[PDB]
Amino acid sequence: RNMQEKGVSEKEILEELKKYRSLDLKYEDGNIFGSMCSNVLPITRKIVDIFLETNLGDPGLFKGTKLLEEKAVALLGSLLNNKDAYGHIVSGGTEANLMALRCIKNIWREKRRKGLSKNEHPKIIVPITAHFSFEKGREMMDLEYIYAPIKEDYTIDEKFVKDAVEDYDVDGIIGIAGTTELGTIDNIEELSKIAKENNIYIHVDAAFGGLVIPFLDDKYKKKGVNYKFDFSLGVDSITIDPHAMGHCPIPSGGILFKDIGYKRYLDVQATILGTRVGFGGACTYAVLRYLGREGQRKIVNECMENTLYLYKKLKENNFKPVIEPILNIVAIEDEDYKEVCKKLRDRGIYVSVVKALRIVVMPHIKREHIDNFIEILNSIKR
Amino acid sequence: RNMQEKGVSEKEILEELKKYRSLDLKYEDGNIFGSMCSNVLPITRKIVDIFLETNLGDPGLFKGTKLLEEKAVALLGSLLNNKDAYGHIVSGGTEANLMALRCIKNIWREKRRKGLSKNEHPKIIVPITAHFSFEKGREMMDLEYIYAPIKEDYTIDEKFVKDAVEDYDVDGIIGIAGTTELGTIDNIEELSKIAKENNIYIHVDAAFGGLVIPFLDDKYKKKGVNYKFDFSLGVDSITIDPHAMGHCPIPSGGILFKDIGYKRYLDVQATILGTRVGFGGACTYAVLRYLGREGQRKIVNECMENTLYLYKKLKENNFKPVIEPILNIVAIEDEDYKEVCKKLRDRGIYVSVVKALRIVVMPHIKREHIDNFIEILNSIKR
Ligand SMILES: CC1=C(O)/C(=C\N=C/Cc2ccc(O)cc2)C(COP(=O)(O)O)=CN1
Ligand SMILES: CC1=C(O)/C(=C\N=C/Cc2ccc(O)cc2)C(COP(=O)(O)O)=CN1
Repeated sequence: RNMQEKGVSEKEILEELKKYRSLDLKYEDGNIFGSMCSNVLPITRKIVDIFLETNLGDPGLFKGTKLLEEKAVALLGSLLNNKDAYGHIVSGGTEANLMALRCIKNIWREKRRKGLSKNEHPKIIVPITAHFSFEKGREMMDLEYIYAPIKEDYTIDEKFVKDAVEDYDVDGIIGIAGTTELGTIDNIEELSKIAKENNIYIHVDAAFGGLVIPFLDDKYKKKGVNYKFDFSLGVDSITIDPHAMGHCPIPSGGILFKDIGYKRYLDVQATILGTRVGFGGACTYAVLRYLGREGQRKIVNECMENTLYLYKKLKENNFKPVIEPILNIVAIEDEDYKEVCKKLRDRGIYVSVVKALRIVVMPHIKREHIDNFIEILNSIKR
Repeated sequence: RNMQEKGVSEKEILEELKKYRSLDLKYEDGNIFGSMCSNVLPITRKIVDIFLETNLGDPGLFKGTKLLEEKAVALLGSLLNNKDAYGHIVSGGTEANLMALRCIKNIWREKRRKGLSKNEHPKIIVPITAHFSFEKGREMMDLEYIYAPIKEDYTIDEKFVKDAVEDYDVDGIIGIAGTTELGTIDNIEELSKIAKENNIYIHVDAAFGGLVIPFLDDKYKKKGVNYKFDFSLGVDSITIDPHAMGHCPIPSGGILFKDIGYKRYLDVQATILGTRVGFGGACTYAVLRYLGREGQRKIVNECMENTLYLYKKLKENNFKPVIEPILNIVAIEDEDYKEVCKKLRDRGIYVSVVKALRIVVMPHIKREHIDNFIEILNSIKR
């Protein structure tokens, strides 16, 4: 508990907080196997402190922090082969996807006002592998989704999309570059061709994959898998999150549009949030500058090294991975996955739960953690 | 800016960032007069550091940080006279208002599914003084707003609301406890009576006022103004933001519902955001514990002292305040307000822009800043 009249000392409240923090898991401890967040680059702690008292909801008061957001967006745009990208460092991939959906809906609204659409709601083709943020957008914005099926490799069925675009009036297409559950990559090149030929907005959700795919060594690329996903394909927008594989503190999400022409369709401030952090843009810019491509490549392929190590140890121990990994994500088929996940928790191993256990090999997962995991899983299986 | 192959040193990137930060204004410098954010309580810098690598989007991994969010919500609920409040420490007042609107809409949706509503969209009574986040919600969620007029004192016209509820089928009422432009307080007691008698959900936007009104000394209360706004009136939800007058770092917004029965109407995670900070809840709990009611009362009435000082100096210098201040907000009538605001900027004074200059007397505004402001404004007026 209740609000009290008298205050307490700093030592008292800090000691209480540290007691609660001790109940948390920590990324570096070998417990967390199912998270797409990880330890932040240590330099970001100083940056957060420097920029803590900024607010990109009032950029007129923080001109330098606003310039750093623009520079962060420019570095992401350059990474994605688009020097003219218009975008924002937002709160996460959810706000980024919601902003893309707002844009899609407002393009549709303009058509409706001219009589150029028989759809009473925007009609959007969305693969069934789409992240839950897309359901939040549908539920809030009254969108109609045409759920696209996936093929045997768990990527979107491009022929279905092409057929649906022929039959139906379609207002948007979603493709995923690094799905949440398995890390697979939709055929963005074909989707973008369908979209361009039919004048349909295409959004690429690269929340996770956007900071992984551009850095993959050829050893980890698979024949037949297409890795192109960015603005070189002419897509309309891309979600890409520094607080996932960019080692930046939450909140650091990213939404990039092809050019500034898209800004007018975000009119109602283009972000959903009002008051909002300035340190996300500063950290995004600084981490990408500090690492350069070489530093991020090292981290990404270190994760891929450990991902393929985990995949190999799984098969050696007669476990069945859902797929050979595409990104730093592996899933283990298990009919008793719910109970096995709970047994793993009791032994200090936290995976996520497709009837499978899901492991995200973030930079905090080392070979010793994978060895420990296999030992505990073997033991659980009798 | 362009992405580079080679990284740069920490000294290089920190020096670049500090150069951009030097272009920002800082709260403590006597420049910022129109912001509802201010300096954070210094202890929160340590808390941010401790909880930087947490994520309340995956609370199963951070049980202690999640408990601290629940305790933060409980302290706010206790402040608002509701020990059973269900709520979240979200990204800000915008997400908080959007979540209340989602709840209103889902209550309406349940009625529509039963044939209990002739409204094709939720119909919500909203005063014309409402914050822009309400327009974001209307635009995203396809809500129908009945804009309520305001009286001569700039508070919502309760008779209009009562008449509209008699004539129309209404799905929600919004009342504001501390408006953005003038800091006035709607007659929540009467609105809540109308709402309860007609079975209408009522949301109170106390984003700013929620951490001011409960701490006002009687000297600053005005005869005829009602200051009751919280769950003692039986309202359904209240937005209240620690990163406004709670001295907590962004992002620290708050949304409290009357009880846990409201959670089911937030189903599609109840927050809009997915991955999200854990330090907002930790800071909210710790700042309120560290200060206690006595510490927040001191700060609030210090701001009110300087607010009434500013109001007195304005009248002494023949300026016309829009209203005698209710909260720590004063607005100066000026036909040339746009040009005067620009002239003030050129002289280092940043107000916001009702045909008036708006000053928010946050804790960083001291008597010397108000004296400086009057001198510059006098000088500008020839
Ligand atoms: C493809 C895609 C995603 O996998 C995704 C998040 N995914 C996973 C978010 C997560 C992170 C850590 C953790 O412990 C649990 C979950 C989002 C939303 O991104 P967010 O708002 O930053 O969470 C969009 N697209
Ligand atoms: C009554 C009400 C508000 O005045 C409000 C914000 N108000 C002002 C936000 C602001 C803060 C600092 C600044 O420099 C400029 C603007 C919000 C939204 O709160 P937010 O998402 O935390 O910005 C809701 N209701």
